[PDB]
Amino acid sequence: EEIIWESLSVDVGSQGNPGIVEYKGVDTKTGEVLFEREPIPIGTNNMGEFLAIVHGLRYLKERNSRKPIYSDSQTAIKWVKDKKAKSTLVRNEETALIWKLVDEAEEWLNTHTYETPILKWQTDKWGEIKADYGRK
RNA sequence: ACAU
DNA sequence: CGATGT
Ligand SMILES: [K+]
Ligand SMILES: [K+]
Ligand SMILES: [K+]
Ligand SMILES: [Mg+2]
Ligand SMILES: [Mg+2]
Repeated sequence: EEIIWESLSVDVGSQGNPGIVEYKGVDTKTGEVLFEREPIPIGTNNMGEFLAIVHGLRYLKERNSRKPIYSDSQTAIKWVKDKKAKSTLVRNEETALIWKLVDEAEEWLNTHTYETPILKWQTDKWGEIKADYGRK
């Protein structure tokens, strides 16, 4: 502890897993929604959590912001660190769109630099991350 | 077991 | 109850 309030918080929302995936980023202090991705018809929770972090990195870099990013996803934080999303989701026609976005997110990571700290939101201590969809 |  | 991941 404690919370770094000067930060961006991201989270995925889904209908089914695998299922319809969306994500959003919010100002941790105020909850102001800063970006929201259009729903993707089929994806996994972890793909969406991964895309949300990468989008946050791109959003902050474009704005010359040094704020950290909070995510509640152990998996996606590691995938971003590794620059490699190790998803089990079948690559087929139904999943082509999500897999294109994930491939493109990995590609951006491998062609850009950033100093943004990517931090674990401590749900057990602090409650739900501020970007949560409130579906559970 | 942990995190979603 | 189920699924995605380390
Ligand atoms: K939720
Ligand atoms: K959670
Ligand atoms: K499990
Ligand atoms: Mg989450
Ligand atoms: Mg959530």
